[PDB]
Amino acid sequence: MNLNIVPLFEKTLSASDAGRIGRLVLPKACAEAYFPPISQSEGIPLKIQDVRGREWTFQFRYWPNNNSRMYVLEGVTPCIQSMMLQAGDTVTFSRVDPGGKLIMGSRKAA
DNA sequence: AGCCATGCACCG
DNA sequence: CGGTGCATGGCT
Repeated sequence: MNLNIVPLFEKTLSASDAGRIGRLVLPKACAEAYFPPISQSEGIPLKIQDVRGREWTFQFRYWPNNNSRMYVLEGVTPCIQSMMLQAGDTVTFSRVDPGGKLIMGSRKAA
């Protein structure tokens, strides 16, 4: 089977996602559908490569939130400013199949 | 019902 | 006392 880019989901950056804290909140449904299942709040390192070949390492983890969870990527600040993104800009998460290799890209708000 | 943007306590 | 880890509240 030939390689194919398959889009997974996107996140429109909030002020919190794009600012000094360096944590991006992932939509819960998307994180649970498409990223690796994680059982422990601490999470796992997650490697995601962009079209310019840069491989970014995030920590994919969650926060307990009432009896539920919020999922986040920690360590996103180098990625966000290397791409000149701000609040309102969009990050796209995709996969290369077969393989399931995670990739990403972004676009500026209209 | 409960996501998710952001507030905020407290631990080191 | 700055950041981590979670709480709180706007919103649908």
